[PDB]
Amino acid sequence: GKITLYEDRGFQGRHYECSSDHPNLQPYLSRCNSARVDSGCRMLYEQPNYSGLQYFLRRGDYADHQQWMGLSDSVRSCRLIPHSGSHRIRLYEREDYRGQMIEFTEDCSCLQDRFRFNEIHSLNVLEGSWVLYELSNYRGRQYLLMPGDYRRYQDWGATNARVGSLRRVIDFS
Repeated sequence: GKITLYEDRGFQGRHYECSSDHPNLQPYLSRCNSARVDSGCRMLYEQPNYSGLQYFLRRGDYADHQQWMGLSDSVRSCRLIPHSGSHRIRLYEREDYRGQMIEFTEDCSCLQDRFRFNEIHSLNVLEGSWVLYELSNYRGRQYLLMPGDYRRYQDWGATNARVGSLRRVIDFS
């Protein structure tokens, strides 16, 4: 579904509508302080080409960048996160799919209660899209994880391997 991004808060000012991924919004927004997500979850990125801080958005009207927990009004690229009927993800202790491992099909608010490691060094997203969080309780930096192979933590754009919680990307009905 469509997302409309607005330069000013409260859905005011210069705006830009897009139906899918966009690697560089710099030409259409110099800043972003509000957004309307019609349907279909989005990940917003502070920097072009899907880097910088990431923020997860389900459908809804966001009148201020703080409504998506944005630390700033920089939105320079965006992904449409594909809907999925099921979710499956394998997490490994070590790089390149080695060490202790654990597989999830549901959300988990404290990874360490279930898996005695503070870090995840590789993972395989078998079905669905997920959001991984630096800390437990869905706190800290956010990382979008779509289907695919992730042999080291850099492959999900993180600067370290800390992971404390994870959630399946599911839009409201």
